[PDB]
Amino acid sequence: MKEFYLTVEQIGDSIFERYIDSNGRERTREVEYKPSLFAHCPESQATKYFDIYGKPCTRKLFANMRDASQWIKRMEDIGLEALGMDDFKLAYLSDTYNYEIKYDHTKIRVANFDIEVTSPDGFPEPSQAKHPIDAITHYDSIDDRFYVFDLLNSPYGNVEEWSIEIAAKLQEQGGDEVPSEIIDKIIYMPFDNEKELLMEYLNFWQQKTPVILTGWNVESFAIPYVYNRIKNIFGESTAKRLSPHRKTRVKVIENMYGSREIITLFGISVLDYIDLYKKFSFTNQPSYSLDYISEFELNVGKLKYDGPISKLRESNHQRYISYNIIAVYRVLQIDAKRQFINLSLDMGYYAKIQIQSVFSPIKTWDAIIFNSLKEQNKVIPQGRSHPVQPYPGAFVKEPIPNRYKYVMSFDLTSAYPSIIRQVNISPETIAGTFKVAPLHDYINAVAERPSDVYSCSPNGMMYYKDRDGVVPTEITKVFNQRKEHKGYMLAAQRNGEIIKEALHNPNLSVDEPLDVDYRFDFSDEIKEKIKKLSAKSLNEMLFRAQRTEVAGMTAQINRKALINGLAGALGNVWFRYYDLRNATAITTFGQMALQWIERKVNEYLNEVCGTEGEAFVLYGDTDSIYVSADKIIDKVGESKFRDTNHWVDFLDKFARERMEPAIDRGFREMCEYMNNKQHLMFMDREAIAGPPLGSKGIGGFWTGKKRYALNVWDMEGTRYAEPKLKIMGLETQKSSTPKAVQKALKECIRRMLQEGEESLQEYFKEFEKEFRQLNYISIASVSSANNIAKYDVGGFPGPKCPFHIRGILTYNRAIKGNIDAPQVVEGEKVYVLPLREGNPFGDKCIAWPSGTEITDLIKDDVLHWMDYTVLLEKTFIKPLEGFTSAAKLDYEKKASLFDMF
DNA sequence: TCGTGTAAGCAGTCCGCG
DNA sequence: GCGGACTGTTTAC
Ligand SMILES: [Ca+2]
Ligand SMILES: [Ca+2]
Ligand SMILES: [Ca+2]
Ligand SMILES: [Ca+2]
Ligand SMILES: [Ca+2]
Repeated sequence: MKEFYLTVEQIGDSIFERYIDSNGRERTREVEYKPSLFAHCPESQATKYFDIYGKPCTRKLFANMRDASQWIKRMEDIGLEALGMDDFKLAYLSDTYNYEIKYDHTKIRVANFDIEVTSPDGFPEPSQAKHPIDAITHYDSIDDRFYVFDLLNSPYGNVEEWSIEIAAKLQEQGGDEVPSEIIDKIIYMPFDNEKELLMEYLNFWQQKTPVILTGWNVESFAIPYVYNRIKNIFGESTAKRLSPHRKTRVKVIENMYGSREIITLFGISVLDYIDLYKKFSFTNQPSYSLDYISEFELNVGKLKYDGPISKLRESNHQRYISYNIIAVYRVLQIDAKRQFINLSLDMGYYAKIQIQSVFSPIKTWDAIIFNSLKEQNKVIPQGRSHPVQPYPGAFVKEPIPNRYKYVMSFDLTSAYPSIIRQVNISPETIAGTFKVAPLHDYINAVAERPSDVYSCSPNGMMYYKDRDGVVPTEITKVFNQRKEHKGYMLAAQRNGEIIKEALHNPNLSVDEPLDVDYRFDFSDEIKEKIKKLSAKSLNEMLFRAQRTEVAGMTAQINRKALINGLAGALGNVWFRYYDLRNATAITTFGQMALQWIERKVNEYLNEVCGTEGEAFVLYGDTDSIYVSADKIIDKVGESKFRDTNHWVDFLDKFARERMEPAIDRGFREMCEYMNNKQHLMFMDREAIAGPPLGSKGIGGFWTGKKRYALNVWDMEGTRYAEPKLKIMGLETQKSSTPKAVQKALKECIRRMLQEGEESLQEYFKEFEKEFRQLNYISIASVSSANNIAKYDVGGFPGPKCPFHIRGILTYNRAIKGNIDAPQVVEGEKVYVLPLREGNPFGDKCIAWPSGTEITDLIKDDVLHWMDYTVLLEKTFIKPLEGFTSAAKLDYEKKASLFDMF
């Protein structure tokens, strides 16, 4: 095999590198890497090294890495640019793995771990680590074993060994229901005392040193607790054995208000799954507890126990230990599904960065562009300081709030990355400027043509056309990767809908699921077999199709996120290629593109409908248009359609064979007008939306910008078995809206769009009648809670105190002098409920940590003083009034003359 | 919430508006 | 009672 790195570190003048050698063995080595940096030099001087603008450079080879750094300082002191990769370990990887890395994940040690720590006096601070570590479960990816380190004796209780036989049994037999598929992979080690546990743990760690280290809040809790606990018992030298190079650094994480500390372990790549999840999942959740995310991702029941976690070990050590092991498995099950670890290795190895740098698109792209330029003996510029400056972004059209019956939407494929490619936007492709006219002149094609030589953006920038810049070139490579995976994602989704259809007529038989690749559209032979399967088989196949789809989604969307990130990075001062001329060239060209194409689509449709000045494009945002298709449908007449799917076929055909050609001609002209390098504005039909044929549903509605709902039948060529609501901005989509409210609002919207006003009124009336019975958590609002100290004035609210913060302050007074009451955590989410007049808590709201039950001390009182009227009015009726007025519709029946009978 | 960007919605506070 | 100015927050792209 080809060799590939695992981890890399600079330590003084040495690179420390852990790698897989040519026989597949893990190795470590210390290299006294002599880095090279660069300086401009005269034209008379012969060299093969040039900067990105074509000016000659001399390479300067240093005796060692500190010399290179001292040189950089001195070049600033002199006031001259010091060129080249100043992150020396990235240059080391480029020199050492000067080819496309083919990695083999089965050789990479991925460690999932979780610890337990019993604490009577509140939350155990990782920086103090004053309490014993009484459980560690550490799963190893190479051994495929869960190693359990169980403390039997501590100051807080002596306990018996955990029993794997009881762990395996059903909850209903008084067992812990530890999944049978992992029971045999458990290797359990009890310990007389903590020192022995820890020492054995460190010995194990040295034998099985993690390359990738993950878990749930391992970076903010587990890793620092273990490091500081060991440090306090045995001293620093011993705690540092968690690093395979014996180097660790207390690293302080800063934000706008406050800071915390983490322990950087040199030669380990820490990928905390909570952060993997926040970056790669594209969800915004009301809670990030493991039980909550587990429930959401896997539909696994919350892990149940009695009494506080501070008493669980002494009351039920059996369950204590089992739940520690299930906690580790849950993360592994989430990864099996989401595949973020797999995604992280792909991007990190593609870029030639430390794997943990996948969290920084700046670092990721700095490494990709560096490696790309180095292949041509080109030398990257020095990073400079820049002051943060605001700059303009996308155009969003003001919609006329209304119902809209038949809608077809279109939007640009990978808009900003395509803009970059089409225009050739790159630091080294800037050719100059031209005198700009107001944007509306370009939009309406009355402005003078910017250039007959260079490719232009309407912000005034001109770019070369003789060659692709490094940014277009590298963004294209990742875009193509993205497109591939999205194809798989969409095929699995289409395959998904075939199985749902078949499930309308499951066969009474015993059989098995077909072994197939869900990333490719099912052949006819597969379609035939499917129609003969049992519901059990079809269902297992569906689950599998959706897993394939999720796998595809992770691969495609985060590649999109990365390429969109590069466009964004051009506007971040820390980016080596920061330049508001290029960031703004992107955004401004997008504004033109959308408004230009709005004009063309309107012109085109007015022509086919024999009209003038009529607006068919009702809305658009950044790179999308929404076309009212009422008149197209009416031109054939609603009577002429067999069923819903028949008019959906007709619009699909119309979009494909009429609209997209018109759109493409419109953009081809724009390309030529802007003299761009290449036509890459591809506006594919997104959604086909409308009411069920012959129903009283309104099909869709807008309330305003970034707020609308569509009843969709076809999405990017996926024909649904059942219609599906696309909803954006509305309260059903926000993590702040109570869970039960999201659900009820969504059903109101479904009835509105599919069934009509009357259906809506029937549901409204019932929801108002019964909502008081809803579980308090299900009807609580949710908010992030920042700056709790700034508004805290003697435990009471200061001036301008946000509502949710008021709730927290109410909570804190209600639980004061209580060591085991859950504390609200600064910067994390809280549930919020309004309180009726004259309640015990002496205020109008109360808030507690989200994803949890409110402590039993005050629960009964909160339930009793809960203000259901205020709650209903703010979270449900207000939004619904918004939806309904916009749609010109009544949620309560108005009086008529028939009332007289 | 350490980690690419801007546009824009909404809830709430404070307070004007004769 | 509703809006503008402002803070805090949370999406849509
Ligand atoms: Ca735990
Ligand atoms: Ca798009
Ligand atoms: Ca069948
Ligand atoms: Ca879009
Ligand atoms: Ca598309």
